[PDB]
Amino acid sequence: HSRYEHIPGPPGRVLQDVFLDWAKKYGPVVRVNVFHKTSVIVTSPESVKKFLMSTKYNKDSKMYRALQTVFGERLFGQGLVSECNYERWHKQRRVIDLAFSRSSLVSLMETFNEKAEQLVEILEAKADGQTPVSMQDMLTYTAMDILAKAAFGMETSMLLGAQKPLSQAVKLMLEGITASRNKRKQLREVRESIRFLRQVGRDWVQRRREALKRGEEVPADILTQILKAEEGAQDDEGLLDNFVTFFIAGHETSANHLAFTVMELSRQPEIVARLQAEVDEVIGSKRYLDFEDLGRLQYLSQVLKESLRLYPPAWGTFRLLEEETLIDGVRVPGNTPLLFSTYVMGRMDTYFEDPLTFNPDRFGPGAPKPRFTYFPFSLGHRSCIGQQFAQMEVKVVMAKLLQRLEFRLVPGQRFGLQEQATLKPLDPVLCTLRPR
Ligand code: HEM
Ligand SMILES: O=C(C1CCN(c2cncnc2-c2ccc(F)cc2)CC1)N1CC(F)C1
Repeated sequence: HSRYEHIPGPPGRVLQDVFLDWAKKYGPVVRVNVFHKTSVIVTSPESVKKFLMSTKYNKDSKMYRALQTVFGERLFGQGLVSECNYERWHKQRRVIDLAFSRSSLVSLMETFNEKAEQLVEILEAKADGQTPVSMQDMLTYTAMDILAKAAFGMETSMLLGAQKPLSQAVKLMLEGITASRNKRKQLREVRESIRFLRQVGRDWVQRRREALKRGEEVPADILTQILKAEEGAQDDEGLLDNFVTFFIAGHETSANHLAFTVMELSRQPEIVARLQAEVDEVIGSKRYLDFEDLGRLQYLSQVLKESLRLYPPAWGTFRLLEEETLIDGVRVPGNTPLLFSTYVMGRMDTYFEDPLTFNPDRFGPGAPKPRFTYFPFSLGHRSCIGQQFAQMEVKVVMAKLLQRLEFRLVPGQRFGLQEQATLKPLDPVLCTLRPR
């Protein structure tokens, strides 16, 4: 008699689609196997509210092992995403929060604008209606160049075709996370890629420390606060865990969200005409979007919320259930990982009418707000520290694309998903482009 046997469950697609099928068939508490562990997927809004909105429930560290270390190489270690002890998390969260204040983020608008403008100019030169362009690749290069400058004061210049070894290292590390949760050459390429990313942190931290000593210019950035959180530490391993955490987390989900949005909008010509009209009316001929302009792009804000409902790059989270608890009529044993999924809840007709329809008007003013059914940045104390940074950067990039260019998805390109650390388009989002 297995400890989970009594829980309801089974006797371009991802595992999350299988979980969706099972939540619909077996109800709000279902036993699954994920990251090699038995867990329970909990899909009632009452459960999302109870477990995400209380500091009583902490993240289940077992479900973060493949971010902490891959194939025996330390990756994110005990950085801000993967630290599951409340007190150790809270200390670093409150120091790093200062880099995400309103004043800190408004000062990044110049960087967001400059990299968005550079992308647009590169794309405008290819806008012949014939040359295929990977929007997944171009949006990833743009997100990387933004993050490296905004967070670290470094110029990666991926939009100029630079840092190819770094681009390969990130790709192989993301494949390593995926393989670890589900040979000789794979192990070697993944392990060397993780060590490369930590050595980039060593190199960049040494550059920052030399700049501070020589009395050169250093703007207050995320790296300032990562350093501050480690003041008086025994070694640099905590520093490098947060360096790699922010270097990867600060670009990959943003790129995924951009690529999903461009992909979906390629089959939504009326919505695109509305977004083009909105950018035309709000920013006009301006080459630079001001902070005050972002809040005026209200239809774009709704489109991006709807993109996250259907295509959340980070599908959810886990909490550790410490004691046996009744969850929606089901007895869940103590020491169980509870899986929460914004991907699954977003596709359930219980929670969203016509869930596969892309309808920005779900997020219109005076529309009833989703109540614990929608959480692409999670909820509660472990919600995304980067949520407003991401929302600002992606609005800037999308507004500049919409101002200047028309995109058509190359026929044959698919709308399917893949999972490698995060959810992202299976295909490269190959488009042809024309100037507006
Ligand atoms: C559209 C883009 C993004 C999405 C969808 C997203 C999503 C999420 C989600 C779902 C979580 C909770 C993860 C968990 O419970 O294990 C999270 C946490 C986090 N994200 Fe993001 N994120 C985005 C952008 C960013 C950016 C831009 C940064 C950094 C600049 C970032 C850094 C982090 C960190 C460090 C955490 C851990 C926060 C904590 O536990 O205190 N994210 N994000
Ligand atoms: O692994 C994950 C998530 C992966 C996405 N995370 C991010 C959050 N915000 C920005 N970026 C990321 C990022 C991107 C690339 C990456 F390799 C790791 C992290 C949050 C954690 N778990 C949640 C549990 F179910 C296990």
